[PDB]
Amino acid sequence: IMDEIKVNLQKEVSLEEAERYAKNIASKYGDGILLSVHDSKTGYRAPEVYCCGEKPWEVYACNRGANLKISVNQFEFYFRIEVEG
Amino acid sequence: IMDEIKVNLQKEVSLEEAERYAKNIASKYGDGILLSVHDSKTGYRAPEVYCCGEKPWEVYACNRGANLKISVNQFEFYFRIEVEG
Repeated sequence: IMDEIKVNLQKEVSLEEAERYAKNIASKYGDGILLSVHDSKTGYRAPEVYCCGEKPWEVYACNRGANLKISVNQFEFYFRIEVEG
Repeated sequence: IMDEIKVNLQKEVSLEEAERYAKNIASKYGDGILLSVHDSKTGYRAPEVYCCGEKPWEVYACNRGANLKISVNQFEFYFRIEVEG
């Protein structure tokens, strides 16, 4: 469980457009290290993790200290927000 | 129906804190004119519109050209985002 931001836009978005939207939001909180992405419409994920097993893109991100989930329509982006501290 | 951003934070937020969070997000898209606010925990709304009838704070905002709804935990903020166009 991490902080979450869910964006629902009336227009359709591409992966690139959604990522730009997500990175723009993340940037208000610090240095946004994008760890993983998932497309809930197509099943696509990055990095290439398949068959291992339940939501592997999320498990991957959480194991790398993900602390902010940003969804933009069908896309979910998992960030580690780094701060100067 | 307008574009929506829903923020779910692990920490508890005050009205002032939630408004600051919302205004900060809105600012990436243009000049954020805050039209109305509602607290879903207490029933509080601004401006002072009561008994008129279903979600009057939302009706008020929509009649003033609200185009972005930002929720921060229990709070909902309705903005008219103005652009230079």
